[PDB]
Amino acid sequence: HHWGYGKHNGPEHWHKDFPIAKGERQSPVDIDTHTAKYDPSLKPLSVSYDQATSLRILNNGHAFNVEFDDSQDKAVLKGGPLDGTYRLIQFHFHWGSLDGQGSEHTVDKKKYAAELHLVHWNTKYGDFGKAVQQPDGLAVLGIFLKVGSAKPGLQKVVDVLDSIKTKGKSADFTNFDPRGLLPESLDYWTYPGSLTTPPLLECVTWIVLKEPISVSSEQVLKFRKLNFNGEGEPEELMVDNWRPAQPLKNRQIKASFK
Ligand SMILES: [Zn+2]
Repeated sequence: HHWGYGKHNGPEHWHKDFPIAKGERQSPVDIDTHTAKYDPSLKPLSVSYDQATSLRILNNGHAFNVEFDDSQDKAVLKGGPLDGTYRLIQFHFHWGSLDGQGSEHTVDKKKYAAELHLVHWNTKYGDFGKAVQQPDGLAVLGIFLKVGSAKPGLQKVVDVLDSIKTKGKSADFTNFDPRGLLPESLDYWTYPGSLTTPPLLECVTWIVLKEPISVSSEQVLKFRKLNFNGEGEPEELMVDNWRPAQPLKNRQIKASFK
């Protein structure tokens, strides 16, 4: 029926409704650190999030998205392997039922507790919907989360989850600064891939940061209290909303560092 992460509608079933699931540039992938090519021609990333305007947080049934005003160049990503300016539209996480799983990308087969995705679209395309139909339409920054010390800048997000517990619920979420979610270093790996949920379009330049951020056990616990279902429906905890690694096929992962 409709896709999700259960036994009956999980990733292994997606290809029946979205044949691109078995495409040549699907994500996530395992990053083999010893086969990644250092590319000295890659520039440092440029993250300009000082004018970011968050608007709302929403439970869409598969994750929770924090949405930003993208009507102007207020929070942009440029540099790195990118040509042009990419505007931040939303961020969301992928997480597990246990601390040993949850990320979508893996590093030398190592899984992290969760993975943050900052989604950006190429302004040359005018809007998000046009951007996803182009091979260079989106840029996603992926940040791994490990359990350890609490991340102060994540607490405002954690605290509002009770108010969007079920699918379709939303809450005003203004003045949130996404700079509190970045690691200290911007060293990254990059490869051409796709969205990791249906429609799985192959329109993403992935930028995966090498350095994970730490979150406390209590913070990740609060993620696991959300629901996949809508209000008044049988409760299904929102956990394990990650797609397993896909074949690299004809692709090369490049590193910005050595
Ligand atoms: Zn994602």
